[PDB]
This record gives sequence, C-alpha cells and structure tokens, in this order.
Amino acid sequence: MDEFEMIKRNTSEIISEEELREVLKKDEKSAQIGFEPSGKIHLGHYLQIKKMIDLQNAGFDIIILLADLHAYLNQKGELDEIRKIGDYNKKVFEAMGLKAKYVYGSTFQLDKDYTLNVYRLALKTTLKRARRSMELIAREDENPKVAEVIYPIMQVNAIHYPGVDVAVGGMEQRKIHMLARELLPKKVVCIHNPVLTGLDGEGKMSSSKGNFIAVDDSPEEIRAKIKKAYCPAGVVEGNPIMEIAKYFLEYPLTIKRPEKFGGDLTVNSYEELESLFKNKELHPMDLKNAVAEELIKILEPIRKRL
Amino acid sequence: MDEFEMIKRNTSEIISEEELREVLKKDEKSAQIGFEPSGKIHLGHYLQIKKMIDLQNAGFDIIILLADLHAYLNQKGELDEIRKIGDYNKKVFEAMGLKAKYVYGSTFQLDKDYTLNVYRLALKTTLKRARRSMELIAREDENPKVAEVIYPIMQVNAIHYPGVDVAVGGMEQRKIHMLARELLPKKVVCIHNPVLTGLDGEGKMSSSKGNFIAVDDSPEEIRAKIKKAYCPAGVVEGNPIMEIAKYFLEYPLTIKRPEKFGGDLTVNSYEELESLFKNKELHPMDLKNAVAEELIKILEPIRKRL
Ligand SMILES: [K+]
Repeated sequence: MDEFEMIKRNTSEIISEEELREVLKKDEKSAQIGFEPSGKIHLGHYLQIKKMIDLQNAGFDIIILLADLHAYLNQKGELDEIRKIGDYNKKVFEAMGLKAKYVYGSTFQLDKDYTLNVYRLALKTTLKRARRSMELIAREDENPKVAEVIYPIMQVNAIHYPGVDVAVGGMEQRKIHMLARELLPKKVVCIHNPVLTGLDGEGKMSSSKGNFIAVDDSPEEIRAKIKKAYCPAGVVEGNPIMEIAKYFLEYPLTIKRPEKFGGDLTVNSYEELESLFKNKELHPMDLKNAVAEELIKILEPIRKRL
Repeated sequence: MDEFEMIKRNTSEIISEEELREVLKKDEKSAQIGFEPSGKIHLGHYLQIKKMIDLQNAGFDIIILLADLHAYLNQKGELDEIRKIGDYNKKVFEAMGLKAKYVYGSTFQLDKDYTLNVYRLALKTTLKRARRSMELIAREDENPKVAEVIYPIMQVNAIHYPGVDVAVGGMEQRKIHMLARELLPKKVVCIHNPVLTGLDGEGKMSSSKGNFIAVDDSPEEIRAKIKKAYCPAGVVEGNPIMEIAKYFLEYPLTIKRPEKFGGDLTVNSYEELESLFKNKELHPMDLKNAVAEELIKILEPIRKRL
C-alpha cells in the first residue's frame, strides 16, 4: 500500500523523495523512461517496465520513449526497420501490462526547435561534466568522438521536451539525469532502478551479450541458463540468481529438498532467503532449482499472450 | 593574366593549388566564405571580400554565408534583429563591388537533414581533432563546453551543404578546413587568407573591441586612427600599417616627404617600401601619412556609395 512506497520499492534512489511526495499530490502527472529498441526483451527491461507500471497505477501518465534515432546514426537498421523492432517491444510491454504512450525520438529529436535547444544546452555543458556522464554508460572509445559528448545533452533535452515530472532509468543514467536537474528550468524527479547483473556475473544483462533471460524464453531456456549462471556459496553480492529473487519472485517462497540433504522450507521474505544463503544452509543448486521453477511461473503470463 | 596567379595573390596558402587549377578549368565553379553579421565592417572583411571578388572574376559564383545562428546562440541578437545587421553588411559588401549570393545559416543549419549529418559527422570527429580546430580561432575556454567541439563540425557541414568547389577564409580556419577535407566525400580547395593585424599590434583588427579602420570611416577618423597605430621603425613583422601597405595600396605610390627629411620617394614595389622602412630610411611618420591618405582615396568610393 501507499503509492509512495509502491514506487519506492526496489528502487536504487529517488532524486528528492520530497519532490516526489509533491508530484504525487498533483491530479495530472507524467513520467518518462527511454528504451532503445532491443532484439530481445530481458528481465532487465522487465525490471524497469515493472517500475513504470508502478507509476502507472498511481495517476502518472507513462511515456515510453523509443531510441530509434541512436540506432539510425550508430549504424544499424533504417528507421522503418527499427520501427519494426520497436513495435515488437510495444507488444511485449503491453504483455507486461504497461498502458503507456510510445514515441520514437526520430520524430522530434531532429526537428528545428529541438536541435536549437540542444545546441543552446551545449553552451552551458562542460566537456567534463558531459564526458563523466557517458562514463557510467560505456568504457570510452580509444580516441573519443564529439558525438559522445552530444549524447547526454540529447537525452537531456528529451526530458525537457515532454515536460514530464518524472524520469525513470537505471543507475547508469544518474549523471545525465543529474545534468538535467541542473540544466533544465524545470527540475525533474528521477527514479533510478538498480542495474541487473548478467548471468555469468559480469556486467548488466545486456542482450548485446548472451547472459540474459528473455521474458519470452521457454521453460527450458530458463532452466538451462540458470543452471549455468554464476552463483557462489554464501556470497550474495553480485549473485545474479539472488537478484532475480529480490526483484521478481513472490513470497512466501517454499523451497524443496530431500530431508536427507536439507529439508523443505518456507522463506516468508527475501531477507530471510538472503540470510540463509549467507549462513550457507541454502546450497547454490537448491536456490537455482527454486528460482528457476518460480521465475518460470512468473514470466509465464507474458510468454503466453505472445 | 593567369587567373590562378591573380587569385594566388595575397593568399597565405591554397590547400592544393593543383586542385585549384583543375577547378579553374570547369565552367561551373562556386565558392563561399562565411561572415558573422558585424556592426562595423573594417578592412579585416575588406582583405577577403576582395579575394572573393577575384574568384568571381575567374568565374566562381560567389556565396556569402551570414552565420546569423551562431550570432543568435551567443546571446547577441534575436534572429530578425541580427538579420537587419547582416543585411547592412550585405550592402557594404555590395558597396565593395561584389556580385554574389547571400544566405543566412538560420535558414538551413537547423533542418532535419542538415542536423542529421552534423551528428553522423559527430561520430567521425575525435574530441581533440575538434578542439585543436577552434584553438586557432578564439583561444580556449577555462571550462570548455560541448558547443566548442560542435562548432567545427557545424562549419564542416556548412561547406558540404551548398557543394562549393572552394572554401575561402582566414588562416585561423585552416584546421577547421582540413577536417572538412578529411571528412567529406570531396576535398574542397581552401584558399586561406592572411590575418590582418589590429592598429595596436595586439591581434586581428577586431570590430569586436577596438583597433580597426571601418570602411565608412571619415578621412579625418582614418587619419586619427592610422596615426595612433603601432608602427615601430625598422620593424616590419607585426606592423599593421605595413600590412595595410602590402594588402591595399596600389604601387607605385609616391610617399610625400619633407625635403629636409630625405625628400619625396617613389616606390614601385611593396618590397622597396619594406626595404626602406626596414633600413630606417622611411621613418614611421612619413609611412603612416602616405598610407592614411592612400586609404582615404580607396575607401571613399565605398564610403560615399553608402
Ligand atoms: K509512508
């Protein structure tokens, strides 16, 4: 209960909890998040779309900004082709239960007045504050190009443009997001989501790699990908399987196993589960077994309506 | 005649003379130079609106580009405001005897397509290669802004846009130009010009703060300005007066002179005068005089034509 808490839940931070308190009181409020069209939609996207839904059920008008432009320039399909990848992402998000408005930056991000403000913003954005923004995202070409410093003021003006009250994004975007706070006349509330550690235990669950779990993958694809997944003893920090637990599973969870090698349990909460894994009583295999079967029932409704 | 040698005249360099030649062969050849609307139009502009004329006389269809947008951005005027300023310059350049095509950057540099290529280009411009470009133009900025490194590519696509065969301009522009040459399908021929020094020897005569002889200056003002001008005997390098001698006076000119101070002289080459001034024969005073009077005769045609 408490719209505040529901939005707050599982977030990594809310730039000004105070400002959100106020936004909520408004009878008309908007929140926007951006997604570049992805071939496969993984738990990483789902984690966030899930958060968008939160704001959805709280009076917020959701806007899912589709970054097809970046794909255009960055040598990838043609816009028409991208539209097709992106309109699939819509079918998925709708599957997740996201009643939002979808836009393609490729319809406003080049228009006259937009470019103008962008340039305008460029006058008040230090080469440094900009670079450090993009620092969180990717590592930084051998020899960096001008486009890299432009990206952040592009994303900035994309928050300004709609005039929304809230911006959602993973923690990679806090720098850019903070630039927006300091540069736009309208300070926007930012809700950042934790990043999701890939299966092999490296970076994010980027589909630009192969350590992800698609919201559509078959019950087999899941069981497989999980049994391989990185998941040490006692260690919870960095543990992919443990995140999947903290952010997607419903409780009270009841994990099984022969009273010979353990004993069936019932972790009414996650902290509860975490503490076990820390105390060692819950072997990595039992966890995977539990998460797998569970994760499967959860992502089930989505695969279905697809 | 050899128009190549005509144009070659008073040019700090012609990036690819051979290419220039290949150009002169064509029937349809065009070139453009760029100017930011200015209140006072001093000899600075003159040195080049002249060269521009040489190329129009070789056949090159002239194109002037009043970068009213840059001017806008730098919190100067308000487009339509600036507009009238540039349109005044248009008149001054016309009162200088230049047939040409006049265009405002604000009318294209903000178009989807144009902006689109700026970004494509942004992926091809290293952060430094971009910075080292502006450095020759206007020093550096304590806390550089993305605007700085965006301008160069903003100028590159400015050569591309019309598809000019040659890009005229000052030497501060050399490094910007190379870029346009290294990043565009064709390799425009760049005829860079000397950079006229201010009457105090501190730099370029800048309409933007001080030292300069504005074309419409009255004989009397010209005399008062040329007199105060830094011009040390024997010193030719740096001396603005001498530059004015070199780039504007027709030879042979008869430097009027006190019978008892050496007596009237008649130089048939700038080299004589140089030789003279260097050897301390032509004292600065007699020099400043022969020059001021001579300028007043050349500018009058333009001055009164207004
Ligand atoms: K509360």
